[PDB]
This record gives sequence, C-alpha cells and structure tokens, in this order.
Amino acid sequence: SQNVLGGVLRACSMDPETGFYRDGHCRTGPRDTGSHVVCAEMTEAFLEYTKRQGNDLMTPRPEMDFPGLEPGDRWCLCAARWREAMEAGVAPPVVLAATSEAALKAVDLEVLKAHAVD
Ligand SMILES: [Br-]
Ligand SMILES: [Br-]
Repeated sequence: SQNVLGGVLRACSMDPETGFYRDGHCRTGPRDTGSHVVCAEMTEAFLEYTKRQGNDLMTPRPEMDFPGLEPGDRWCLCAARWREAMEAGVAPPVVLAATSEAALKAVDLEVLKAHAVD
C-alpha cells in the first residue's frame, strides 16, 4: 500500500493495534465501507465531537478488537468522520506517512498537510 506522499504506507499504531484489518495500517478494501484510511492522533475535542455525531470511539468493544480510545492514541479513522470534524474545525492531526493514498478521494492533500504532525 502507498501513503498520500507516494511512499510506502507506514504503520499508524501497533498499540493499540489499529486499521480495518487490525494490522496497524490504514489500508482499505471492498469490505471496509467506512474507508479507515486516515491515520490521526486523537484529541479529546475530536473524540467528544465525533461521539456527538454518533461515532463512539471512547467505549471499548473488545468483540471488535476495539479498546476504546484516549487522547494521544493514533488510530485509523474513516475518511468521512475526519472530514466531518474538519468542517467543524475540530479535525485531529494527521500522520501523512501512515495515511493511505485512498484518503485523497475524500480530502485534498493540501488540507491533509495543513493538519499534519509530519
Ligand atoms: Br476487504
Ligand atoms: Br472513525
């Protein structure tokens, strides 16, 4: 897989293990209808906002190998949920090297860069 910069897609998080395929990478495919392609660093603001929008990332769901997130965790977000937060001015920082090029179908690279940690 490739990142938004054209390089090899780096791991987003190995602990907690993230990604739709739970291999730590924000890679996607047919079954990942949510397109978990944006590697972002969680902020309390985003976590609270996205829960208000019906996306609970704080409650653990072990049956989904989901631990419940905390500020500081890096996690592969659905492009749409990151986009929604960006329009609300609360999008969490992006790790470009761990963000799949597929993210470019939802967000412009310049917008991703403006929010990058890297
Ligand atoms: Br798939
Ligand atoms: Br998400």
